[PDB]
Amino acid sequence: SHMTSATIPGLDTAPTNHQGLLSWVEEVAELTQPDRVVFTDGSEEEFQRLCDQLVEAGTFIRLNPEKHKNSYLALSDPSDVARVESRTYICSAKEIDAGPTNNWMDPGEMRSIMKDLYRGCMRGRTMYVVPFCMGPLGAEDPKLGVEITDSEYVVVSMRTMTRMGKAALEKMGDDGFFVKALHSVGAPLEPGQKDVAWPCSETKYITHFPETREIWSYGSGYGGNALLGKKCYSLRIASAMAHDEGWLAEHMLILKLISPENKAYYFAAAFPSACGKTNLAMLQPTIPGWRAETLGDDIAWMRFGKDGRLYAVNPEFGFFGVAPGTNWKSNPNAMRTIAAGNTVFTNVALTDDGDVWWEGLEGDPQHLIDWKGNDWYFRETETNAAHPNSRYCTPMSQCPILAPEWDDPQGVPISGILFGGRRKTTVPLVTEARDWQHGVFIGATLGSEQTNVRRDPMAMLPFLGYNVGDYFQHWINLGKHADESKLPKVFFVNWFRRGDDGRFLWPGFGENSRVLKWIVDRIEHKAGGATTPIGTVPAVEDLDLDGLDVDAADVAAALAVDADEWRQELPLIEEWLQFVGEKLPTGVKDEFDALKERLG
Ligand SMILES: [Mn+2]
Repeated sequence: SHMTSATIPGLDTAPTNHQGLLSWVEEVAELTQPDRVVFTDGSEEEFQRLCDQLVEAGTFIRLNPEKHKNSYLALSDPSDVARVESRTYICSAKEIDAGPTNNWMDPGEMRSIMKDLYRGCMRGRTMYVVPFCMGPLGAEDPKLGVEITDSEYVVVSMRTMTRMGKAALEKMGDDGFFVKALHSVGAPLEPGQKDVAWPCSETKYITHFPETREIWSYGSGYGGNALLGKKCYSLRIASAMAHDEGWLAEHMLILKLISPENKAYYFAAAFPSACGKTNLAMLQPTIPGWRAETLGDDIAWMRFGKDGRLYAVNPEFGFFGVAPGTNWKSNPNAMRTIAAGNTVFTNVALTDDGDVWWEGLEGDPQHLIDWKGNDWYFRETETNAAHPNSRYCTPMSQCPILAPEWDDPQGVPISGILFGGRRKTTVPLVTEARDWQHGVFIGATLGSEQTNVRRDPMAMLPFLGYNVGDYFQHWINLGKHADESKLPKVFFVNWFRRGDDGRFLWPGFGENSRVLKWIVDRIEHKAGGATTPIGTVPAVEDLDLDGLDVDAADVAAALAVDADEWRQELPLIEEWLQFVGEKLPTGVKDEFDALKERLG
């Protein structure tokens, strides 16, 4: 029954221009034994064809086209609802090169385990070969990939999340380099066996081989486990490339802010989860003459341009956002983007009229079907209607405030890099770094509230493709060798400081634009601030609070730098720097010492 690649259907009609790709596809098909092989072209006719099959398989139902044209709801297996960090591996030749923020295993051992799993794993299934491009195709060195997958769901979402298909394949030419990304849901089928809507396995690996730029995923069909451009390529493999090639692959939103001068400023901002970064990516300023547009709300790739400035590009093509919490009052621009359809929803609730719902959304629906397919009732059912990690997957191009520069292969010049976290105490509403190296330290020690303070350096804690210490050194190296006058200024923002009584000291949301105005003015040298031990921090009088009904004492409190509180912060930072291990750069330890000395 085992078939040689040459006789596997679809391989006789395979594209032959690129021999390395073809040989690789043949090797893989020979191992996994799919029923047939399909090279995807990313066309609209292909998209509707795959969707028809997804509807037939029960993976998708078609949402009411009158509310979301060309849109679908998928409900997953309850065991497969999120990225699985403990099953995610960086398999560098040496463990130290994975480092303490990563899960390591010897690459020889990992390959032996996974190749065993892959043997015959696609029996009964179509194997798709999915070419794609991370970033605009017109780029200089475009980052190409090919995902092999046995998941039709994966193919369709990859079409939205990356520039997938014909164009990317042609960009590969006849011998062009590309990231080899392999994926299987690990649910082989017998001939004639009825499949399930959402195949997956209890056994999962999301493995990265940094030296060869390869990704091997098995067992999950969900999000960042299976859409291999999303985190695997965009951050983990890309950070390794960026390390070797002198650029930065980062977990940052990209915001375009326009002043009453009609001058545009571009910012890259890194937050961990639970800091409302999507709200910031799609900011609507509350002060006259200021406007904002978005270039992305997840990944930014930054590279020096001819003029010595850092330019950011969004390597992705779609939004893959967390649904719950998204609503008209807090994020009308996200809702408008979703309203235009072409969206795949995963694990949200279904309304009686074929619309969708999730916790946080307006409407008070009286009855819903929940993410497990069961009846749900307003003010009665005690389980969430949508899964807390449910998703919408939507084209970026239909966002109403998308900046026209979004698809420019050169990217946009970055004036400011922002780091942020949630802190009840200690950390001011906004701080500017003293210089680049201080800024690196500010990013490297990014703290955010956990169940107590979790350190999530540059918001990259679960996403680095190599040693966190070397990563800090890389940041240090890029600044050292740059024109200092051209580097982005670095800031730390905390929208979430609280009074002792638990009040929010800063109203946030749209009012965050007032902080961004200060940031713009600082960049233009048009604003002052206090020189504190932790950096430059504005006083209330430095901020534009005009038109804002707020207690000035609350804003002063949000901006305070208390030396006692920061002396208590020091051993927390010190413990983290020790955890960074032997690769902790001296330049980062220097900034710790300098901060400790300035505090006294
Ligand atoms: Mn993310």
